[PDB]
Amino acid sequence: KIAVLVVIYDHHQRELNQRMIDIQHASGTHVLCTTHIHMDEHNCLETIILQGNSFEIQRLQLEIGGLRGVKFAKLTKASSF
Amino acid sequence: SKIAVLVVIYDHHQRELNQRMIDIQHASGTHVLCTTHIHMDEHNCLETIILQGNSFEIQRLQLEIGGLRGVKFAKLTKAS
Amino acid sequence: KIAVLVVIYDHHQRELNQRMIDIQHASGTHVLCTTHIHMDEHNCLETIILQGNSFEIQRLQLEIGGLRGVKFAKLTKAS
Amino acid sequence: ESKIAVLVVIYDHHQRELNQRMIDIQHASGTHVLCTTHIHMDEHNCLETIILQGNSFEIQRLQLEIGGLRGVKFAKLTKA
Ligand code: NI
Ligand code: NI
Ligand code: NI
Ligand code: NI
Repeated sequence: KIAVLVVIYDHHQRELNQRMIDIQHASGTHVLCTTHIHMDEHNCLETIILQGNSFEIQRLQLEIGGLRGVKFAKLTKASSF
Repeated sequence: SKIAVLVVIYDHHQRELNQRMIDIQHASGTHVLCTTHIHMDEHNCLETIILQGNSFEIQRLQLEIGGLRGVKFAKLTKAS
Repeated sequence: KIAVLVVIYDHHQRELNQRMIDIQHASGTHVLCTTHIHMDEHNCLETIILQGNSFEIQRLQLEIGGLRGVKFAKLTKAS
Repeated sequence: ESKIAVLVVIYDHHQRELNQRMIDIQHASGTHVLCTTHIHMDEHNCLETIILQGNSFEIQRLQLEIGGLRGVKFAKLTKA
């Protein structure tokens, strides 16, 4: 079910956005959309909203967080009434 | 003055709700940098609210929003 | 097919965001997501991304642009 | 002075170099990108809405540069 992955990454790191986008189109999760803002000169905050099973999400998190330049990849997950 | 995301799911039919949050956030003295809304279905929205301020005002905004009639879910993510 | 509605609205106007949300859930179009930023003290910029047929989109535009406080609602459409 | 605009792009993310090139064009641009939202339409198509801010010439120009790129399928500018 539905979740948000909050990522903070470098900015100065190159081909990182390209590699993140690559991962998401690849992922078995359905990534509804991602928003990015500029945190400061050196840092970027990106909020990914996705749907899927708990393995596919957990995997997509380890994948992104594993990229070099991704400083931080926390995950919020919600299930139901 | 740190940054955090606030993930909320709520029923948009609880009238008063949406505007009340807008009011709580203006009051807050945390600035909402930007926000992304997803209309999940007839009765459920997901907002991700990227915001910035002192860590007490952020702690508080969650405290306030989470308890509102019509808010089903509200988790805060600190950038630290 | 896919499109984006860029809306600039008041901010000081009340129950406007609540009325916008209401419309979209309502719309026959499928609204994928909407992002808002603060433009200044008095103005808000909201970018709605939606999928649907050209009548449903054209309707959703007129509906939103009609609301009081919506200063401006341009539309981008792609085949 | 310094106006605001949204730039809607559709592009193929498999054209490697493309994404990074746009990041570069925008840094150079001397328009500051306030924020941006990306939707993965399918295997080969992304839609970015890029909210940005700067002098109307630099904006004009960013469209002009981005629109022409190998891999960009669509690029329309909306002035505020
Ligand atoms: Ni506000
Ligand atoms: Ni909604
Ligand atoms: Ni940048
Ligand atoms: Ni994409």
